[PDB]
Amino acid sequence: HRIEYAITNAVFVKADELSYLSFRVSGKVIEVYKDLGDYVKRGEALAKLDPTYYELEKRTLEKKMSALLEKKKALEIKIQKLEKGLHISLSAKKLKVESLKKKREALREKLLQVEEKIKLVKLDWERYKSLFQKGLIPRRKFEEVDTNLKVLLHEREYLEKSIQEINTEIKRAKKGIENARNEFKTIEELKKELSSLEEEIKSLKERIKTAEQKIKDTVLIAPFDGVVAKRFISRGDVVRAGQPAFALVNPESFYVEVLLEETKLKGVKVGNKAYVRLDAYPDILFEGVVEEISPVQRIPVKIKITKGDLSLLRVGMGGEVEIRRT
Ligand SMILES: [Mg+2]
Repeated sequence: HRIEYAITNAVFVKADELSYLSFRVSGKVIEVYKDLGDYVKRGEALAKLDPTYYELEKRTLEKKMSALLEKKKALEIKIQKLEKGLHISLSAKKLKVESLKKKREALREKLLQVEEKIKLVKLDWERYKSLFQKGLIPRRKFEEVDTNLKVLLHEREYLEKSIQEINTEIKRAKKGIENARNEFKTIEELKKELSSLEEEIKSLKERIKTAEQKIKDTVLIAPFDGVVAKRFISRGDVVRAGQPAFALVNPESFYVEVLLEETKLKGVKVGNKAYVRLDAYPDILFEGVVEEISPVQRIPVKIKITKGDLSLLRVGMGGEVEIRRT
């Protein structure tokens, strides 16, 4: 027909790089949104699994979650009720030490004044004694001093027994303070449990987060723009994680493969123009160059596409092809 053009009807649309899609979890397919031949946009849902199980699993965890928030606050009350069972309780024993210590400092000063007087009257006593021995004073004057000294002396150790008695009671109130140091130590023992509870919560929020992933993974969405080259699954099939559900072809992957009789290969060569008419698309002329030639006896020639709507091609399409001789 034309010696400028090798013409052939042995043409196959093929795909170099396709990708297999899978669910990241296992389950029962319940819906198929896309089929063999569909063009799909990155993000589209292709198919969906029954999620009830993964949703139960999540909510089984949300039960146990609120059952650990009904303990966290249960003994956040308990530990803040023992924390005020010692604050108003210690501030009271503190004032009855700051009240005994002032009541004591009142005595220790009246005791000092009395000890002042006793110092003087002791001297008078010594003197008046010596003067009575020598006949230089009446006895009336010396015993007068003597019984004054007796008064001061037993109004003294009245003050000082009234001191060692207000000092043992103080020491007792001060031991009672040490008991509350064992109180807060048992509170901190109760507190080594609160942080081990919100540590069981920290890891539960994580198990939840992971369950919500499994639930989200029940919808198979498309990782890139492409056309569905194969569909391996049907409604009601049980699939496994990572098991192929579709094959997706990157439209840039498409090429035409031509099986050329060796005879009509005369002037054909890598780089040469080529022209493809697929039966599926009468009103479109795909266009390309000869990418490579492999070493009734036909030779496979690979054609790279350079003009025409790639999103329209399907693996397996036939038609007619003209290659330019040189
Ligand atoms: Mg034809």
